[PDB]
Amino acid sequence: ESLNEVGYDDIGGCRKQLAQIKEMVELPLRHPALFKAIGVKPPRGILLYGPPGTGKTLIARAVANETGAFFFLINGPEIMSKLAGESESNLRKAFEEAEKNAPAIIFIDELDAIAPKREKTHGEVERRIVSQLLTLMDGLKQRAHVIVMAATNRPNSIDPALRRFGRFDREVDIGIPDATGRLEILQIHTKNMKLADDVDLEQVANETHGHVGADLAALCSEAALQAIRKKMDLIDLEDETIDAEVMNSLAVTMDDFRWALSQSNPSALRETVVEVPQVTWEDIGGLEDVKRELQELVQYPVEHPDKFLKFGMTPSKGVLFYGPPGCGKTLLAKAIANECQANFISIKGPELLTMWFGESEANVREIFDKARQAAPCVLFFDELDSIAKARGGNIGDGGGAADRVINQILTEMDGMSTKKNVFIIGATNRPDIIDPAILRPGRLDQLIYIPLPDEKSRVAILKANLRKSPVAKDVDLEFLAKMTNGFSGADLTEICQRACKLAIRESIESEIRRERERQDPVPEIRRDHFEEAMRFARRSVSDNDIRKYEMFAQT
Amino acid sequence: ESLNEVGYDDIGGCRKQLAQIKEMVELPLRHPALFKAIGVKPPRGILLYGPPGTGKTLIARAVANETGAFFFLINGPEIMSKLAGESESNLRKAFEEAEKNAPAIIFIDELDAIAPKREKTHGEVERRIVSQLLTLMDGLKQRAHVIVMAATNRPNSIDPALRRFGRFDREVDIGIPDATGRLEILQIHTKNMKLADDVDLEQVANETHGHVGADLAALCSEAALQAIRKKMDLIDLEDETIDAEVMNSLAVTMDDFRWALSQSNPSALRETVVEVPQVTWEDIGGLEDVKRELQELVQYPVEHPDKFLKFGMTPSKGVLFYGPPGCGKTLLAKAIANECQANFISIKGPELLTMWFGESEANVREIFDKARQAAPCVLFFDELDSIAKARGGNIGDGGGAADRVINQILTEMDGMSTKKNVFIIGATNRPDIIDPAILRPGRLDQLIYIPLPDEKSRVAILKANLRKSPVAKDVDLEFLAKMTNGFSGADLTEICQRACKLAIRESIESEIRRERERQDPVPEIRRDHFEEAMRFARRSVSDNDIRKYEMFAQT
Ligand SMILES: C[C@@H]1CN(C(=O)Cn2ncc(-c3cc(F)c(OCc4nnc(SC5CCCCC5)n4-c4cccnc4)cc3F)n2)C[C@H](C)O1
Ligand SMILES: C[C@@H]1CN(C(=O)Cn2ncc(-c3cc(F)c(OCc4nnc(SC5CCCCC5)n4-c4cccnc4)cc3F)n2)C[C@H](C)O1
Ligand SMILES: Nc1ncnc2c1ncn2[C@@H]1O[C@H](COP(=O)(O)OP(=O)(O)O)[C@@H](O)[C@H]1O
Ligand SMILES: Nc1ncnc2c1ncn2[C@@H]1O[C@H](COP(=O)(O)OP(=O)(O)O)[C@@H](O)[C@H]1O
Ligand SMILES: Nc1ncnc2c1ncn2[C@@H]1O[C@H](COP(=O)(O)OP(=O)(O)O)[C@@H](O)[C@H]1O
Ligand SMILES: Nc1ncnc2c1ncn2[C@@H]1O[C@H](COP(=O)(O)OP(=O)(O)O)[C@@H](O)[C@H]1O
Repeated sequence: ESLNEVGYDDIGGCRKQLAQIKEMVELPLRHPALFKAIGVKPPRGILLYGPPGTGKTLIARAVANETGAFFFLINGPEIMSKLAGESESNLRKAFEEAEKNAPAIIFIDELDAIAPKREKTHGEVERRIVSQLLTLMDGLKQRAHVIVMAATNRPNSIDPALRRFGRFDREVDIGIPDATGRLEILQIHTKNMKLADDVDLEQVANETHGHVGADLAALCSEAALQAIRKKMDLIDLEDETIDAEVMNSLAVTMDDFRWALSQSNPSALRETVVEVPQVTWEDIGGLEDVKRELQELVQYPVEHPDKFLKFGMTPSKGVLFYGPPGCGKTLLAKAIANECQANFISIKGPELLTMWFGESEANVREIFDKARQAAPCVLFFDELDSIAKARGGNIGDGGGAADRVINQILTEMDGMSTKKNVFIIGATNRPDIIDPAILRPGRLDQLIYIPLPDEKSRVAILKANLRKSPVAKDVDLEFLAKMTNGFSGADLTEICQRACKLAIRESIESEIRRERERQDPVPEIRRDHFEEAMRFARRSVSDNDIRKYEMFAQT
Repeated sequence: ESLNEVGYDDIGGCRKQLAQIKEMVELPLRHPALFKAIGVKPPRGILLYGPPGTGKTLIARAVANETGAFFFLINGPEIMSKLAGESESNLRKAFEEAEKNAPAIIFIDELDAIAPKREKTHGEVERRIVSQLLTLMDGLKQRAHVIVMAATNRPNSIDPALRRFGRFDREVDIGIPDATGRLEILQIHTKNMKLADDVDLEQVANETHGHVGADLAALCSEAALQAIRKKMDLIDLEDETIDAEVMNSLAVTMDDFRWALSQSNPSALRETVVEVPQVTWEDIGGLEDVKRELQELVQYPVEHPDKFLKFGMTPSKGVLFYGPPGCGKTLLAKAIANECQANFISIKGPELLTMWFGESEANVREIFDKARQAAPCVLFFDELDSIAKARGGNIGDGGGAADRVINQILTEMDGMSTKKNVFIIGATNRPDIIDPAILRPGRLDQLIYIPLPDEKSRVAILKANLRKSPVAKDVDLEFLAKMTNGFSGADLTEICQRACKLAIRESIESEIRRERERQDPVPEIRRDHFEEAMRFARRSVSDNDIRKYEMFAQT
């Protein structure tokens, strides 16, 4: 029991949301004698939600065991899997036992089974359970201490009748650990194990992009199992290989981790992921003027709210970055979030276009909701033009300047204009085609013209992109940028990448030669590799698009 | 019990509808001895409806406890959650007990559960309950006093068989508290609590736009809990921190309220909200001629109905404001409602276009119904052009001058021509593209040409928009407007906003400088800021659109 027990230390990598859950159900359970009636009624509707496997059960077990309670697990498909007439009996038994003990936490796991969407529970026998749960929750009002948590996979699957007020109304999120938190999950899941040095858990966490909770645990599991396999030749003692002699002389190495990290851990979950971006303004060369104009709207108004009130001005929410493709718009919108700690819930052009092509416009209403429950966040809708481009060309050419997605967005953004925590960044590459209504007061107002990087900006961005990689001495990333006068951002980066390719070849080539001669030559990128890469370099976004975007500078 | 009891004072912020409910079920319950047969049969079908959480249960408890009765709560999903054969037994038991006592109110909460739409209750066992309820209601006819209220989330979810006459036929609304009523809800929910001064509940209510009832209660709850948290360092006495010494020295501050107001109260409900607008004709500079022509049709005909009868003229319902984009059309239609107390149920262009793109034309029939139950109201359909614009350009270009939304509107408006309380204001920005049938007698008739603000109008509107904000002395908003001769409304406002931005920077900049020098400079907007803002100012709606709209002046 104690070997795999739970606590506030076992749960790791998700502290922002664990803080909310704790502070919700730790003060009214550790110090409930004040009863909260001196203040307000305590929470009674916690509805932890997240993708299958994120620590939802572990979080509840930690918040229960740590703050002494009477955790009574009511695993979802076990009250609905006990014939007819016994589901209600078991629910009432569990809740009456919970209230019998003064402190209590009732963790209804997989609430989608007990309480699905009401239009999907055709069977009436499965509907009596939902209604009984609703009435029992209503009866929990003013009952001693019956704080009840739920473990729905997604909050939209639960019956809305449960998600009202008095019932579940404290919907907290438990998102996918983006980075630097999944490393913590791996640390807690590996402290009992033996890491055989060279185990850069930081790199393992950085590589995993989508793995949630038990998936990272299974990654570590397969790493340990691969360590065992590599000794299988030494463990091949059919009788008694189980002896500790061939066991304790084992520990996971970097390659053992990698084998499962890349190949044998295909299981993963992909979706809109809230993430505190790692890129910083130091990583963005140039763009000083916009860097200043992007502080007047998201860092200064929040740092001095009183000044924006006495004078009187609704802060301009909804900057609409418009510039040549690949000019740091995404990098800028991630670095701003890095400055002011926030969640960069991005919605790229493919994700927006999938709803117009698939006619699934309702999903948009969830995106903003995901932003509503992840505040303070950013809503970098990238390539708003995509829907109109698919519809045709200039001025649509297949109808008007509207669509089935950016029209719903025009309503959700208006609704979110009340929320004073969520910025709505748009990054249309071609601005003369977006719906004009997304440029009106209240909605997206400010138009920051991310310019084509100027020569100084080219030098700065080339230096920034050549930071994590060796750059050598005579490379001279000063005149190298001067040869480029209209290159559009990424392309310059590509050049650098191309160099790091056109260079690495030589290295690895020499490497194989070092093998033939056996039967590192200037690792840093030399000017020869950069010249060879520039030999095939393209000025993406011809001057036509540059002057077209300048044509939108009139607005 | 008495601590959280209910009465006509506990319910607050919704008095217009509470008045109807009271007057319906207060005279036939407090003085029923006349039996109403001396007059007419009393109401027997109250069907309180509103978004989940608005005081629906509190309103019933107030109207029951205050006017002594026998409130017998029949919470929806508790008669349908008691096996088979006991639902009808419980309903009959409750109603027979209600009639046993002379006075009685039966508050069927969440009627959607007991009585859903008949096409969604596939299970027959859930259909016997609806039919039993219908028959029992029919038997309540001439029964002593069995006034029965319902708490459906939305009246369309209930079976129409219940909404007929003799059965539920007194469908009253309980809408989202718009403003100045939610402040009252907060006051009632905070009187027992301690507001630590500086708690501008007016501002808190003004900020919340969509919060309903229990959501504002939860806002206050989280404010109090945050006040407790801020003392957590002082409340950190694991043994006996519950002592009143560390409690009574607490009270909610402005920042504690704000933390939940902006960040930690994401829960909210958004929909078409009936609201008595706050903008007044004093806030609209210029537009005198239309201000007079907009009194001949909504204030004079209702102030002197007899004159419009003897002479003989159906008052022209359906003004169709047509002018350059952003020229006070919405402001005018809100100020008119502010003058004659009404409900400004607005339907913006995105909300109209969402039905054409989504092919959900039936929803229109609800909008007018929402207007029918919110009379006297206004129906400011903004940007009727939007649907045609999405369909193409001039004269449609993708077919005819019709559509799937403005065609249904052409029928609902004809049906509503009988209702002598609801004005139907249209605000198409481009008028040469709306369906011609919306310009015919009976339907929208009058065409008020909101003109491009003239120089005097520019001065007036600039002065009005610079009212809530400091304006200084030498700013001289007289020649400042003279430099603008074709600016279209909002743009001038934007200039002012731009100034209040281009000014505030300096202030906050000086502020941070005041910090560096430590290791307000002319707060009022100076002419320098206005000049800088005008340096980047655009004449929205070029003269082409002006002369195009003048081309529609021929009609
Ligand atoms: C009668 C009344 C009077 N009345 C007024 O007089 C006007 N008024 N009174 C108060 C404000 C106000 C509004 C804000 F929205 C705000 O922002 C705080 C904030 N917190 N976190 C972030 S995001 C942060 C940065 C990046 C994203 C992730 C983290 N922001 C932020 C900053 C800038 C823009 N958008 C959000 C602060 C404010 F003071 N306006 C109101 C009404 C018209 O009528
Ligand atoms: C044989 C018969 C003879 N016959 C007639 O001879 C003609 N006739 N007899 C009576 C009327 C009449 C009609 C009205 F519609 C009316 O309006 C009252 C009203 N109350 N509230 C508001 S809205 C108010 C303002 C803003 C919105 C929110 C609050 N209005 C209002 C005002 C102006 C326009 N629309 C509604 C008053 C009337 F007298 N016409 C009728 C028939 C053809 O055949
Ligand atoms: N955030 C986390 N921290 C530590 N362990 C986790 C986390 N998330 C998931 N796990 C691991 O995944 C397993 C199952 O957790 P989870 O799937 O969240 O609960 P449930 O299976 O009840 O949904 C546990 O054994 C736990 O060790
Ligand atoms: N300082 C910088 N300025 C501009 N671009 C940069 C900078 N640093 C890196 N980049 C590159 O610019 C690209 C930006 O692409 P992005 O603007 O997101 O494209 P899109 O706007 O089409 O989504 C990135 O792929 C990144 O590699
Ligand atoms: N108009 C209102 N005035 C005062 N309190 C309200 C109002 N609306 C909601 N509430 C609060 O919300 C809680 C639940 O009310 P409500 O949701 O309307 O009833 P029900 O939960 O039966 O639908 C109550 O405790 C009450 O204090
Ligand atoms: N007195 C006034 N006259 C004209 N416009 C004003 C006045 N006062 C404020 N405004 C501004 O004019 C705008 C009106 O926009 P609106 O006509 O609703 O646009 P649309 O017609 O496209 O819906 C508002 O945003 C408001 O800020």
